[PDB]
Amino acid sequence: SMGVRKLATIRTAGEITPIAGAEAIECCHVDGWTCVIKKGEFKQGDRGVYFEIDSFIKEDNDRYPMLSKQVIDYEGQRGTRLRTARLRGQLSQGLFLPMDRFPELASNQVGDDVTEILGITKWEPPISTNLSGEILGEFPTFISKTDQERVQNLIPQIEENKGQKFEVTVKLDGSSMTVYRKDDHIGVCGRNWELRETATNAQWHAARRNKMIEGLQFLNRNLALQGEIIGESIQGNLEKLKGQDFYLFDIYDIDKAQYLTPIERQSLVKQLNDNGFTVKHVPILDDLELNHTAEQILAMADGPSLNKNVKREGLVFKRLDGKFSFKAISNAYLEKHKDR
Ligand SMILES: *P(=O)(O)OC[C@H]1O[C@@H](n2cnc3c(N)ncnc32)[C@H](O)[C@@H]1O
Repeated sequence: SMGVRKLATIRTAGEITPIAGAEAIECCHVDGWTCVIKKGEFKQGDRGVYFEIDSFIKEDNDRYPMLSKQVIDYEGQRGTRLRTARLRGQLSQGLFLPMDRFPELASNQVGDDVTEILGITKWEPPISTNLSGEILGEFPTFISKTDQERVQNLIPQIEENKGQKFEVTVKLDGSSMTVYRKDDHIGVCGRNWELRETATNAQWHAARRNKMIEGLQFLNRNLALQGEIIGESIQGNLEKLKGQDFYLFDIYDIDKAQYLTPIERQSLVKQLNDNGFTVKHVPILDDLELNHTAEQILAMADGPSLNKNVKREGLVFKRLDGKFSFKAISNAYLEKHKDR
């Protein structure tokens, strides 16, 4: 899992490759991403500011004239959402602009996060109805949130983890949910807040339904069960479920401030099942021994979801020690689902 989303960072041009039939543009590789650029705007090795997909860029026709026709209103401001595109057949994701367009970054170094100085914020799809409830309090500071870094941003890490084994799970398109025990308190959280129980709150309903609160009372340990709530009325319901349900993907050990490993998590899920508490888990694929490029990893992401008749969002890879994870989102999914 991870820190702040570095939406805009100083990165380096990698290989530049022609786009057949399109002499005014070319393909720039930037880490594990491919970005269409104007012909000659970069050469291999040049630095630039790379803005990832899901960046929302406030309207400014001087700095960002290439975005001018894509301006929308979003959370009260005018600007452009960057999203996946496919131009002269070339997949294109993000925006890469030369350093000389940013005189205020004259003193910066390759790798720097420039999101805040450039005023970039994150676009997200709208939240689903009964997933915001009354707030009890902050997302607990003693539990990690569930964000995962992208494979495209991890090129040296993927190389450094050659030979290491990963649990591979299907990435479900829902909302992150955490149900935890800390001493005398059991709480249910969404992605960012701890929620109050009401008749209408979806997370609480899913936690009562699968007896996972009872399961935590049984284990008698300070643990956060983290998973995806999916189903009807949640993010278009890709799985075509009836009703909603929680699918575990991680367990956080609150007292040790660490995740359980995949084998430790499997064992505890088995113990819960063995004692009548059936908490469902995200689909687990074959463990992978890593010996792969980012491209090769991305090529794995499309495939069957929980519902084997639909094409999945992607995959999450969790190293067997529980200390290194990342996501590989299916670019076919991003192409199909323009609201993603
Ligand atoms: P996505 O781009 O929303 O990034 C991380 C979130 O994915 C959710 N999630 C769904 N399925 C999984 C699996 N299999 N492993 C871990 N995380 C999963 C979480 O809500 C993350 O916050």
